[PDB]
Amino acid sequence: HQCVKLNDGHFMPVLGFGTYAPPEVPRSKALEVTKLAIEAGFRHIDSAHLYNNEEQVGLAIRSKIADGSVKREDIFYTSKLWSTFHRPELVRPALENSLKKAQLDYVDLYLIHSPMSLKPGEELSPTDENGKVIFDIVDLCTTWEAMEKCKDAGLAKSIGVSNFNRRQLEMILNKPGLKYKPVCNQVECHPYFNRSKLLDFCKSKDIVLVAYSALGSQRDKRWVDPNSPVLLEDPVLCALAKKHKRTPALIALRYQLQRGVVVLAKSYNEQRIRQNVQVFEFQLTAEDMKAIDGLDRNLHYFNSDSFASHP
Ligand SMILES: NC(=O)c1ccc[n+]([C@@H]2O[C@H](COP(=O)([O-])OP(=O)(O)OC[C@H]3O[C@@H](n4cnc5c(N)ncnc54)[C@H](OP(=O)(O)O)[C@@H]3O)[C@@H](O)[C@H]2O)c1
Ligand SMILES: Cc1oc(CN(C)C(=O)CCc2nc(C3CC3)no2)cc1C(=O)O
Repeated sequence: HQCVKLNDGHFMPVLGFGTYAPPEVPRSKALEVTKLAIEAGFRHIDSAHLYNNEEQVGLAIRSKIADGSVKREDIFYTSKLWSTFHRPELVRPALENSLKKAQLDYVDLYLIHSPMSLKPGEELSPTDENGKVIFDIVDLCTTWEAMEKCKDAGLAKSIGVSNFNRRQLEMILNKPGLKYKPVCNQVECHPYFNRSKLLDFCKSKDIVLVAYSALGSQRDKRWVDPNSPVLLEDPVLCALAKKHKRTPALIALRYQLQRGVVVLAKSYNEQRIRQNVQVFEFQLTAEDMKAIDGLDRNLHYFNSDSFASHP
């Protein structure tokens, strides 16, 4: 197991547990699998207001504190500001609401979930008469200032962003009077979309890149074309899993660790959850890393359609 030091001095475990499940999955499952993830050795847990599970993820964390398995300081908990709450006066109340649902006094990391802003309101996915998502226009530098106040208040130990491109990161990094840089940029990253350019940019600014859909996404029918390639069926990943006596998923997770990327892995299955912690047990060679680097195909499992159809 291991951690990376963030640019604000805090530490982030390099393997994180992804908690999103689609709305057809009962919320009782998020509670159960987050306990399993902690039992298996995960200490970084990634949630969000969008996921409609912070109450269950927080109950799981509290349960594993109460049974003496971990202390609160051993757990790195992430939440995210949803895009209906970008207007600066909504940022601290959104964080306080997440804290009240999770029954936590602070989050380890609070992220701007997306640079695209949506109409303020109670709906996650506000839509007009024609079924189109209603966007909003917000100066994200003001959103960032409100996030910095949340860190100064102690409600978030660290603050960062998600789904930002280089230009959007530069807008923050170049803001006059910037007090805290983002510690991370959590973005889609896997061998079919390896983000090498953004990764080199983030390294030059001491910003950690955190990979999501590192196992190729849940292929949710709302947004993923069934005809897109299945990452875990890739022949290179399969050959490398055979060389190492591992699985394609483990190859995909270890790839990110060796290139300096913090990696998330969602699983709601006890055996796969426990399997993913084995990413610390083996190593890819430089040749194996070059082969995986050759898989890049600019394939995005997440695009603009992923803002719609959240009930
Ligand atoms: N906008 C954002 O910031 C953003 C976007 C997307 C995701 N995320 C975060 O990143 C997390 C992970 O991304 P993701 O939800 O797209 O899923 P993922 O980590 O790419 O995983 C995809 C699927 O892999 C399967 N899996 C896991 N371990 C496996 C193993 N050892 N062997 C075979 N299959 C395995 C899981 O199925 P089973 O459950 O059946 O095991 C999972 O549904 C999310 O849950 C969320 O926390 C953030
Ligand atoms: C279940 C779920 O859905 C989402 C979708 N969102 C809000 C994103 O920002 C994804 C990336 C994205 N890029 C774009 C540009 C329009 C091309 N549109 O969307 C995140 C999660 C999660 O697990 O966090």
